[PDB]
Amino acid sequence: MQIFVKTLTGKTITLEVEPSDTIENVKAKIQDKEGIPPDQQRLIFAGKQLEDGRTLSDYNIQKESTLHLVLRLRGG
Amino acid sequence: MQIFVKTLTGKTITLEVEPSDTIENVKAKIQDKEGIPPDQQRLIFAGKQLEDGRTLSDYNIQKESTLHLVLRLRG
Repeated sequence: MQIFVKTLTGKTITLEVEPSDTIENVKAKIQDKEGIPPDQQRLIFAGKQLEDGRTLSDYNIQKESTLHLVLRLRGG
Repeated sequence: MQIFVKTLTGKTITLEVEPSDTIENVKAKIQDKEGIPPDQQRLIFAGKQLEDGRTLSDYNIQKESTLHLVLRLRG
């Protein structure tokens, strides 16, 4: 399925994912696409920062959903 | 000064803050108003997660700015 991953600064990308993908797996796809290290990524859905070892299905993330990506880097 | 705190798929509130307030101080004000424990709050500006020991002025957060709030639950 496709999801959208959007920053709060208005940048949107699409990703191909499966319900059984972990949030960590999604971070790995974002790193492949955009170069951002997983430790610098925080993914958000339903107002909550998502736990890395849980899956998209665990969070009831549906096709065409938007996840938000927040960056985390010391001094930024 | 007044700032807004918006939770991503939830509510918007106002807060009264000072430029010298630390992010930890702002979390405390959100707890006073909303009951959310500070350790579970993550505040966001310019697309990134803010750090507890830095102040609003450190990020050039000014009057009528918006901070986004997301929740990081206990384990």
